[PDB]
Amino acid sequence: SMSVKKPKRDDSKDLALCSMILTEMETHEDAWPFLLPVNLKLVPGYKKVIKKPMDFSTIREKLSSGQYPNLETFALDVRLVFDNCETFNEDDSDIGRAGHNMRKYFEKKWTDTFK
Repeated sequence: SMSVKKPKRDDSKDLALCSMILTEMETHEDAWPFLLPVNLKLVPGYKKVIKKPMDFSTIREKLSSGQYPNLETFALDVRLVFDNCETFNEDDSDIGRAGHNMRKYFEKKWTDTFK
């Protein structure tokens, strides 16, 4: 509360560390469904159904331009990518499996880097 604070966690490396995680997600062999925004002119149903599209290139631009206020807003966009994937793609599909695999890969890096 006012004039009452928990000890200050060092957040000075968070930007660099989120960048490194995102590089690792970008370079994973199963990243291909997520590298670029879904083409809303060419994929029937996507625009109406997926209210907030998100992809790795869009996260990269937001990160690079100071549009993430803190490491949690960064994780929310990464998770949005996988939540969108599950919304639109059957589990038993190449893209569906890619999304599950990448979400697991992300969550481990996240825990190991920050928790």
